[PDB]
Amino acid sequence: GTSKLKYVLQDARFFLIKSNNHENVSLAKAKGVWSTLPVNEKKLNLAFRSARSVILIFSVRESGKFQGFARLSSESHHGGSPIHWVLPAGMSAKMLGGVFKIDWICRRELPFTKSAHLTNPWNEHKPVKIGRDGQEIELECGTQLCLLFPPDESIDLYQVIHKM
Ligand SMILES: CNC(=O)[C@H]1CCNC1
Repeated sequence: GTSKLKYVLQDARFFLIKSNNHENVSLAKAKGVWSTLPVNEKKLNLAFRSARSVILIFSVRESGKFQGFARLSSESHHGGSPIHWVLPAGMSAKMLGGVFKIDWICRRELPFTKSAHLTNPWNEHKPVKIGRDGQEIELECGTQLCLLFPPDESIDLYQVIHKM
């Protein structure tokens, strides 16, 4: 069903996450973590305290798809086991911010061809696929985008609801 998902998404905030490679998204799906540059780390920490759910919607650059979405379960923290992210040419692990814990809500892909009717008011009403890493997605657009993904029957949202 979609009812528990709608409950998790009620009054949530949404952020577009752009990764240069599939390796980082696969790591995030396996380990339940994300890290971003400090400018975006600060925004996500503010958002985490402000709303009952903060949703990250992931897209690998040049893939033509989103790769899933997850909910922040923590603010960023430093000093864990170093995650072996593949950073793009010119980027070093020192340039990253802290580590956020995330709970995946959907690990399934959605092609951009399916979201062409959704525009993001916070990015000049451009199609929601368009945006820099960290672009916030307005509530209605983000809710409808998450509802377009195929259901991920491997995930039980009962375990996310209790953290809210
Ligand atoms: C693992 N973290 C990333 O790949 C971030 C870095 C900047 N945009 C995506």
